[PDB]
Amino acid sequence: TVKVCVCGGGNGAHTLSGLAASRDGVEVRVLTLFADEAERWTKALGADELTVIVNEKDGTQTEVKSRPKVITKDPEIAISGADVVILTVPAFAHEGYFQAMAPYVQDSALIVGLPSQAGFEFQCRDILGDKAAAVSMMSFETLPWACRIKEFGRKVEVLGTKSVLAASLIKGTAKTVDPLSTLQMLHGAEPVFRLAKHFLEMLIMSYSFVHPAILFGRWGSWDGKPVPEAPLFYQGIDQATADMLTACSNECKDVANAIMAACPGNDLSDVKDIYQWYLEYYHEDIQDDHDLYHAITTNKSYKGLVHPVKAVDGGVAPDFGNRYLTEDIPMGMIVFKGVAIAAGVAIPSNDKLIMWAQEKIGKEYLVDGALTGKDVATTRCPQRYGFNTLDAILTGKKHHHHH
Ligand SMILES: NC(=O)c1ccc[n+]([C@@H]2O[C@H](COP(=O)([O-])OP(=O)(O)OC[C@H]3O[C@@H](n4cnc5c(N)ncnc54)[C@H](O)[C@@H]3O)[C@@H](O)[C@H]2O)c1
Repeated sequence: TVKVCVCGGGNGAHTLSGLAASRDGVEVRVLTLFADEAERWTKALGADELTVIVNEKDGTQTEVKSRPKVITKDPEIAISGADVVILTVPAFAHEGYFQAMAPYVQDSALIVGLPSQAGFEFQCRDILGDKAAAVSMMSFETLPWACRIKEFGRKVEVLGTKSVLAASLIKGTAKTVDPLSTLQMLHGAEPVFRLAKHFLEMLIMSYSFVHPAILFGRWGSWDGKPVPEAPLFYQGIDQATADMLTACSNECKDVANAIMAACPGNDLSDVKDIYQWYLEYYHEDIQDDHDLYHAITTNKSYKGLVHPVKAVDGGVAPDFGNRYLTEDIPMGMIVFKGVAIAAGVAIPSNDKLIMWAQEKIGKEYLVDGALTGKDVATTRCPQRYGFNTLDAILTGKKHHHHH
């Protein structure tokens, strides 16, 4: 019997729990720490089965029904004896789960982020301590499905599923269950999983600069006058915004080349141009592909998507404060900046977007080119935990002097 613990209670947690518990020879436990969310789930389900509805390529639908072993808020019941532990939640909630699992997790456990976002490995090392050198750490690029809850604790719907997906791995001293084949078994036929070359490859290929750049391109020098309706979002960019994206992508390459030269034996060669990425994955949907401006604006998958807005005098105005900036900056752009400082590489285009975005949400992280901001302790940069060198970033070990 393979024992699995799922952490969370949203769209992603509903889908994963239902599919995994339907497999022969698997036992599933659910843990959530958001007030009394676990008691609410148990009461709504009762004696019935959980249902997952899957939309197929034909136009037909398939139903899956199962029942988990236990749903609780107690970490002693959920974590003890588990072979795999998987986190599927927004990034600001990760700190709480690492603290709760610490006294109960076994040496041979496999810890997975689905999705991890940026700074996942640094945080795990700080909280678990010496134990972090025994276990293994696995990080995925994004969520496997597009999904939404229909009825709390009872029903969830899958709108689509990716064809392929990739993940990185750091191995410890203890022997675990095989990472690639075990994860494939839980999900089914699709998506087909593969392994990436390095964990720092996965970190920077996040392209954290994308959404902040699109918002800056349209509202950067706004005078304060309203518009008739909500304008297009990806398909509404200008040539100047396209040149901004190219410059930020070039800076990602400069950082990767500097690490390989200073620390031989670390393979970061699969880090690529953003223009190369678009043509490899979106080829069937693009009408005209001769440059980056035409590749984005003529993409069929971006049809009809608009900016977030709100009602004002004589029209509409941009609505800030959702999650485009509150997650992508402290859990993304700021982490990349910390790595660049340690390598000694300047990044002027990335710096400009950071200073503008932090002011719009009322926070402070970067001051005069240094990480000394008022809210610096709420980020995931390596310097926050005391990892100040490239050797410390790679291994997790700190240097000591001798008299
Ligand atoms: N759902 C999708 O179609 C989709 C697609 C691609 C990527 N993603 C990404 O995957 C991640 C997870 O997606 P999701 O839709 O499952 O998230 P979600 O919004 O549905 O998750 C909500 C859950 O998070 C926890 N939570 C929320 N606020 C909390 C707080 N104040 N304190 C403590 N816990 C709190 C609760 O347990 C809650 O049930 C997100 O980062 C999202 O951007 C989602």
